Amino acid sequence: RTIGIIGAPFSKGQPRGGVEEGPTVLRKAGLLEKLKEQECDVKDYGDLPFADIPNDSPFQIVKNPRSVGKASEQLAGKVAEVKKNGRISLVLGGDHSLAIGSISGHARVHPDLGVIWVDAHTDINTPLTTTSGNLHGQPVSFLLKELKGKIPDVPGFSWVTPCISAKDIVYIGLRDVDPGEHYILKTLGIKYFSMTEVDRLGIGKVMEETLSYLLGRKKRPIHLSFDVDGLDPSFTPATGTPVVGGLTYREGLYITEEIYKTGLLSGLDIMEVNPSLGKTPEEVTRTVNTAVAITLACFGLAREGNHKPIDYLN
Amino acid sequence: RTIGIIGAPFSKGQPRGGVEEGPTVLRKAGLLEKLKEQECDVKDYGDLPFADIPNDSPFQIVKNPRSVGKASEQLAGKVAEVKKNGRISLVLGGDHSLAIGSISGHARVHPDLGVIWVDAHTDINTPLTTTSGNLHGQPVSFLLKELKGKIPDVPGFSWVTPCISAKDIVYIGLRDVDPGEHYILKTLGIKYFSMTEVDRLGIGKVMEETLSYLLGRKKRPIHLSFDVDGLDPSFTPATGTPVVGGLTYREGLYITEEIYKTGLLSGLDIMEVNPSLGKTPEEVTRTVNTAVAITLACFGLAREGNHKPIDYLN
Amino acid sequence: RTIGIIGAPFSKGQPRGGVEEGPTVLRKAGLLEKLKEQECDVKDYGDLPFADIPNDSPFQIVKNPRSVGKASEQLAGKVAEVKKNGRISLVLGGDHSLAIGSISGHARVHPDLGVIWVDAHTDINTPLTTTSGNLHGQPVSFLLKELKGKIPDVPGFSWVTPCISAKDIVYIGLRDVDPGEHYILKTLGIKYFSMTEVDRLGIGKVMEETLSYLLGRKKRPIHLSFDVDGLDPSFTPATGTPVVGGLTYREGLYITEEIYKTGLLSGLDIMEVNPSLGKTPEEVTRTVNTAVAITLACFGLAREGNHKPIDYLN
Ligand SMILES: [Mn+2]
Ligand SMILES: [Mn+2]
Ligand SMILES: [Mn+2]
Ligand SMILES: [Mn+2]
Ligand SMILES: [Mn+2]
Ligand SMILES: [Mn+2]
Repeated sequence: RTIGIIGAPFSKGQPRGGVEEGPTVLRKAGLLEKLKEQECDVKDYGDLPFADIPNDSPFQIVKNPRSVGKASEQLAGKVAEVKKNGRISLVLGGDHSLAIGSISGHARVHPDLGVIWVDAHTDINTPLTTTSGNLHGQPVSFLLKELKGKIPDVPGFSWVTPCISAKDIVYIGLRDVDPGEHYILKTLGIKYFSMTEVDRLGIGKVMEETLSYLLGRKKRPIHLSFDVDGLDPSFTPATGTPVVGGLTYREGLYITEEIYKTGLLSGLDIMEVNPSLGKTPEEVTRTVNTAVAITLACFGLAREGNHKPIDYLN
Repeated sequence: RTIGIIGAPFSKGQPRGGVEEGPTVLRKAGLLEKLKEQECDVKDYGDLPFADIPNDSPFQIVKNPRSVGKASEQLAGKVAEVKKNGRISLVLGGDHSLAIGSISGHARVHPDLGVIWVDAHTDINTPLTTTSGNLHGQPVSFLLKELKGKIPDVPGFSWVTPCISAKDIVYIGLRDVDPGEHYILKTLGIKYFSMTEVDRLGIGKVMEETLSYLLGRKKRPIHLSFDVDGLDPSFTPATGTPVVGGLTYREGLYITEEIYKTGLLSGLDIMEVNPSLGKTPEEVTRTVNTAVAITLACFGLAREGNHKPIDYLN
Repeated sequence: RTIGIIGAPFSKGQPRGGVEEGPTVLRKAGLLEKLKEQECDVKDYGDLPFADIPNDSPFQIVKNPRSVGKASEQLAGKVAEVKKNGRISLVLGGDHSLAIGSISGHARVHPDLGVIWVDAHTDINTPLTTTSGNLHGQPVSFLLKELKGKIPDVPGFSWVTPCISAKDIVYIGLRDVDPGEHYILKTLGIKYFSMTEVDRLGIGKVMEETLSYLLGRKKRPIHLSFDVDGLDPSFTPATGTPVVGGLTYREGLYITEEIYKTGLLSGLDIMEVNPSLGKTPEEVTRTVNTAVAITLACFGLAREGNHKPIDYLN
């Protein structure tokens, strides 16, 4: 499939530092090389350089808003470009706040997109319901047309225009949702498979109804925003907000294998890999390796195997 | 939901000491506080004080029978009271022998109850089939009307009257069942989902058929007796009789979330947490944390999230 | 069930040494004793002695072919004998190359056999598609009638006659398949449940369709060739070629419990246990213990429990 890689070494959507190193440790792992060893056409659009914004005091409770805002604005511009170049955007994070710009720029070029949000969290707090103020826990609230009217003018986000409606997104992996978030969920009627539903139905049925839900009326570009804390920390420990009882390694590969097979993946986020937070070097490689695997599955790597259209018996 | 907490610091239904500390480490973990942070009405009926019975030689093979007998008698009285106070009894164990008194006192007030027994073991040995003599491996045999006639008069249990028939109980998680126990199982036609059935059907279908089985003729109070060794030891290692290939963290939360949603939970046992047996401090907290999670799920904590009937967009 | 145990302490189908010790560590674990403690009739046909073949240079890329060839020839003779003695052959490996002789000798006596191949790998490289040259990655290619014509005359395998057609085998657990192998898979239309299919359907449905597929036209002897790397390395780490995201402990017991219940198991391979490769003594026992469990399940040990046709209430 044909890919446009974008490094997004940004961390100020949350408090812990090393998330900005994600694009580095992923590239170090040979992500680009392994993509090419596959059926892949790969163009690297570099690491965005996110100039410091030293004057950035909180807005109400909301932390680093100018910094988060500009980084998303920057990224949105860069995503629209690779989408215009006919390529699937691959955003290497970075904290999940970047999704505001990733999904924003994607939809500039493909407004009909649907979003699959794999995450232990809904990340839909508004600047009024957040308790922490960390913007990586708010991106969805900025993107939703229905929450227009409840999102104050925060410095650095004036460029934003809600691009997705409640019925255009599906959540998978939820297990730590705030009350205001849950209210928003039920109130806007958003489609979700929490860990309970995954337990109930099986990841097979979950993907079936996810894809049917989003693609049923008709085929559309898909945006996969993947928070590695959606997966159990026994798989992705080096991450800021881990929550036990997550998606397994297998379920994570199942999700992305099935998304690959639609042929509709148009944009991908690989978010929240924080090498500084593994308590061992092995925790770091375990996380990075898992994140590479998930990424490769998005672009055709299949556990049953892969072969080119040649005769191998020769 | 509205709860009556009962500490049951008792261990002589089995040989290893620290099970008596379960109510302590659970309370230490903030169980009561977290319950209240939920939708919960919580009354603490204290830790029962179980006076020593120093003269208590075996009855045949059966170990500490007067001690086990009186502790269950004591607890039964205390459970009936909280049930009379209109509250769900929460028994913090303690070894599983206590279930004799827990289910006994429950049924004093609600004789129509049905029992869900989550456990790697059937705990249905009789004083004649047990090999070990440990009474925590016999509670079900004392409660079953059908085994009346096969249960010798053991000192300390004269107060007992079988209160549940074979068709009123379901087992979930079985993976170490003795031969005599298996005989009893097939012979009395008891309903069970062993790990094999959980593997086959999925915990979703298991709960569906469990609840249908017990509630189908008509709605009834449910008694959940939860042996933490039902869950894999990678989740609940600090426990006396661990058996590999158990229920997952997720399956354990699935079970209790579904039991919560019936609105019929009337009595709960949280049993066999033994902090002395974790090989590390982290094994101890891992166990305790898991046991708190399972407990909170029984009383409404949902992985998809929870909110109060207020408008959160304000 | 009635069993014929064969030790096969052979390693030259792959490069790492200690696989030859598998029959030793399994016997050490009390495999024979535990079999007998079950409903089992057990005859030990000893450890085959595999005389050195010091002159054995590669054939093309193919490594140790005379050694691998003779060991399989030897074993095939020994398997046919126990099959003639009316016993289920239990081959204790040893590397998976031995399957050439195991399935070869089995089919001498029961040509209608069907094969269940539990493995992370398809082990179907031919001497022309292998990259490594290790014969433990080629046994299936030697056994398949359809690949007759693509398998050069390799020294030490002149005795071989393909005994199974593509439609007579099922794979379960696949997650590291080469391109040429995948080509062969699709091209010969071989039935497989890769980890993706296991994720999709559940191991319940997988076994249902596996057994239906193979037994549907009519009942037949089953050959189970079990590579312990089919199971996740968190279960079977001491093994040469581990691949993450494998079959669970539970799924492994599910498979063999269901195979047992057909009453048709006629031959079994327990392969690739390498005690030298555990990074701890506990990794070694964890592997060996898992391998014993899987083995016992093949012969009737059930997680729901087992009892003899006697009255246990006495
Ligand atoms: Mn998250
Ligand atoms: Mn997130
Ligand atoms: Mn138990
Ligand atoms: Mn128990
Ligand atoms: Mn293998
Ligand atoms: Mn193999």
